[PDB]
Amino acid sequence: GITGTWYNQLGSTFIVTAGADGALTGTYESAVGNAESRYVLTGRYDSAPATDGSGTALGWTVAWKNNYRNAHSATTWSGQYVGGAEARINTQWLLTSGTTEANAWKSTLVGHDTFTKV
Amino acid sequence: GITGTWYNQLGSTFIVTAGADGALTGTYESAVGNAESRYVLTGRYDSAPATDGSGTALGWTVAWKNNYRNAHSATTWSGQYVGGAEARINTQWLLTSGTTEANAWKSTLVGHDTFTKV
Amino acid sequence: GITGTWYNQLGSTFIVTAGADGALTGTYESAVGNAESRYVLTGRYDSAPATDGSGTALGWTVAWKNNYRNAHSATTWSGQYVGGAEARINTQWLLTSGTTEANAWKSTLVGHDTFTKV
Amino acid sequence: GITGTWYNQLGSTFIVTAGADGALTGTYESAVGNAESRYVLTGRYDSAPATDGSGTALGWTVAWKNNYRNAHSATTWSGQYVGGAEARINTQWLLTSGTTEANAWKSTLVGHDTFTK
Ligand SMILES: O=C(O)CCCC[C@@H]1SC[C@@H]2NC(=O)N[C@@H]21
Ligand SMILES: O=C(O)CCCC[C@@H]1SC[C@@H]2NC(=O)N[C@@H]21
Ligand SMILES: O=C(O)CCCC[C@@H]1SC[C@@H]2NC(=O)N[C@@H]21
Ligand SMILES: O=C(O)CCCC[C@@H]1SC[C@@H]2NC(=O)N[C@@H]21
Repeated sequence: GITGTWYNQLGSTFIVTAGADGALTGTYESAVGNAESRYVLTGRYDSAPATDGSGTALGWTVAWKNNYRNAHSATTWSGQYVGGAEARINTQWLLTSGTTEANAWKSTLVGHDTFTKV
Repeated sequence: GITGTWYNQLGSTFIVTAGADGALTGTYESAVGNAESRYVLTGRYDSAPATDGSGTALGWTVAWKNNYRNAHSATTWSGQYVGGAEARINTQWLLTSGTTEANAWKSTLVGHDTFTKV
Repeated sequence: GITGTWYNQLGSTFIVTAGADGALTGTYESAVGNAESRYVLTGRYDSAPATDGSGTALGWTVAWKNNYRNAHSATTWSGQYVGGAEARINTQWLLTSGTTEANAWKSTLVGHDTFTKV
Repeated sequence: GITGTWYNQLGSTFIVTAGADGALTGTYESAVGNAESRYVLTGRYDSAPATDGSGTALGWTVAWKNNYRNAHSATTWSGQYVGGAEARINTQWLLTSGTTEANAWKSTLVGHDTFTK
């Protein structure tokens, strides 16, 4: 259900595998920001969700360090998978950048991403 | 610096190992919410941080299912590791429940946790 | 043209008046949660925005108490007015409920609402 | 008990009076950021909170423009007042900047402020 290739509205690409385990491993590619190429991601999801039509809860993290670049920052996404004719993953995310502590008040960005199968 | 046992203001236990590749592995134990004993965590962090006194960006995830129970939910922490007088990890987090499409507007909580080694 | 009647994706109604001194006044009606009928709102906005195509920052608050019910909660919306063809207000919101000390960790929901005039 | 002068962990000064209609009005002076002097704030609070000892739900907004500068931003604070000897106002905030559509994804900062007397 979750395993496969997913696209968000910014055009980043998300490529995951869900292990029978509860694990999320894959790579991420961002259309925007101080990013170039694919980054390692990792996460967890509910491998035994409710069968009432409720969504499947999950999350993952990306640190923006790869051989190409280091933005000194990390994003985590927290959301739920929703199956159907139009499967979706609706998410909210937090992007934190390393700042000195005098500038810590401005270290974190928030937003939302929606990923679809097409 | 990062690897070790951390406690937050809530009394939760964050047992983390920082692998040289930027991986975070370990185990989380919450003293609040619909949870008991240890849950698997995974995450990532900036393995080559900045030297200007800036802190170290990181993030991780817990999906709240183990051998004893399943809350059908997931939490992600995003924040930064700061050295100094005493070590600390400052985070903001997002916690999403699996819900129906109708209840999704109230699926996600937000907070901030401060982890220290005491 | 912030002044006017808007709706979001839940079907709630946002009726506003934007002052020349930079004030926002009006009523809010929600289609979901612990609410019925109209509620007072108040906010501020940038009265002298940038003319470089940037949107106009604004924000407002609703305390969910009127003559018919009281949910012991307040929602603040923070976002911007996008002028043009399809005028929209894009927001992110924080909904805080009054809680006991026990429950403060779970006091605050985060989400996002999109308002249009259609 | 919300009325008066409050300071947060950043050294900023919040001067506010709470109206009997659940109105919040006053002044904010930020110790940090693209700011100088005072700014008008306005917001709302639960004027009949739960008598179980729950905190008092509130929020306010500051747009960062005065006669000295205009930062083209607005912050909203959402939180609860908690009375008693260590009275506090515990908040989470959203700081949104005017952006072009291409940079909307990074328009909004999130933080937390604890105000104390
Ligand atoms: O630090 C950087 O600028 C790189 C971060 C990548 C941009 C973000 S992560 C949240 C949002 N969703 C995306 O697909 N891209 C942006
Ligand atoms: O669904 C549940 O109730 C279990 C989630 C655990 C509660 C949270 S996660 C954020 C915060 N930090 C903690 O240590 N515990 C709570
Ligand atoms: O349930 C409450 O505590 C009061 C009603 C809250 C309604 C919320 S505010 C965010 C979202 N957008 C809406 O139009 N309604 C909900
Ligand atoms: O830089 C700007 O855009 C205007 C100043 C913003 C200051 C912020 S608002 C949240 C936080 N709390 C404070 O007291 N100051 C900062």
